[PDB]
Amino acid sequence: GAMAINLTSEKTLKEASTSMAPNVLKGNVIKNKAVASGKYVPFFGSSELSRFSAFHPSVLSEKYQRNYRPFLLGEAGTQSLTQAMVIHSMGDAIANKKAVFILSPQWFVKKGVPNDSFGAHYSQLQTYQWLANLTELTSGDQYLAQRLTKFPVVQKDKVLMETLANLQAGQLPQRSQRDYFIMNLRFLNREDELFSQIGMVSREPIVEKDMKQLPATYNFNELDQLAGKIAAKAINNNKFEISNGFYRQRIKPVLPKLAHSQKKWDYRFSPEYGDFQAALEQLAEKNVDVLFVIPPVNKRWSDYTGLSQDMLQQVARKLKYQLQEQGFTNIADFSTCSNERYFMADTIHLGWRGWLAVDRQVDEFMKQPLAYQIDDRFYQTDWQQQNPLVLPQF
Ligand SMILES: [Cl-]
Ligand SMILES: [Cl-]
Ligand SMILES: [Cl-]
Ligand code: NA
Repeated sequence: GAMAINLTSEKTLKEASTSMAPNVLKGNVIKNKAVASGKYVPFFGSSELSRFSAFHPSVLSEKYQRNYRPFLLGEAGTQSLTQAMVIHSMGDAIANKKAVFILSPQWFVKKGVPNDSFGAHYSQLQTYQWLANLTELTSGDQYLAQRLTKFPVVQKDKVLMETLANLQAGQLPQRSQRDYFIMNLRFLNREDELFSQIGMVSREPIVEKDMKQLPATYNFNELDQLAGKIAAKAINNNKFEISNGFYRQRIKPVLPKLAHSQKKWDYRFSPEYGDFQAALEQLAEKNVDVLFVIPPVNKRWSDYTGLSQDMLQQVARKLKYQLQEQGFTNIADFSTCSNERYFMADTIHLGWRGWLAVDRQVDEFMKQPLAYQIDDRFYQTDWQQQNPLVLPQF
């Protein structure tokens, strides 16, 4: 590629920070440089990150010229296992820095992350890099190996499967296995440099458009009221306070079938609790200070689908126990805000007033001036299947 294509330029990092480009998520050059600079705070999440408005953290941070910008990492289908490898691949770039982790209760389904969701975001670069540089084996490495062998995208990689088998047996990758990954990494790193920007569509034009809606100076109460007025315009074609486009495209054509459709849904038991532990161990190993966010589900929608808000509180209690028990004490739990109007953009994605509330917690967290106690037993099936009614309220 032409030398003028500078993947680490200031403009490139700025443009990529709001793109949610999966090729950047699967790569190393761009995302690692952004986080290593200290100016970009990685936002680990999924599809909710794209719900932009005047009150999205990417817009508020640009409008008021803060000393940091979010770097959105995730999309639909990127859960904890994918993110654990994203975090690990940053290496020392994220060490001793700050991050934001947006949990989705919907991640914690009975069977965990679907095969196609993990496969669609599987990074051979990051996975091969992890195995090539492995010099000391940890329980987290063995848990990652065990989980990866369960997905078809990995099972078709025989050398990888053979290497993951040794990890589970307590052995480092064999010399011939490490050499193999190193051979391929020469191609994978070159392809990262050449192709990681294909399909990148920055949301900077949306940022600059929404900035024109915000006052010149920041005031939460003013913004909170303004978010209600703007939201009220964009949810007027239905009674569930759902965005017009989202509603007419996904809800309206099948509205009768969705009634009571979620009465039996349950997020209390899931392999995702183990995959989430994998991300927590990676963050703790690099001394990353993290703010965790738990969103609600719109009360007006859950009343129609039958999704249990009591069950969602059981899920929050389980997650906050796993966090607090191990030293993760920065938690913005908005799961009790289900009845807050204009909080969500649609059914499950944070919206106008939700992002404003998250933005305040993020901003306060970034101004805050680590005693982690990782417990490997959170990887075990008995925790994945643990009923949270016995847990305390941390
Ligand atoms: Cl501010
Ligand atoms: Cl819309
Ligand atoms: Cl309920
Ligand atoms: Na989500």
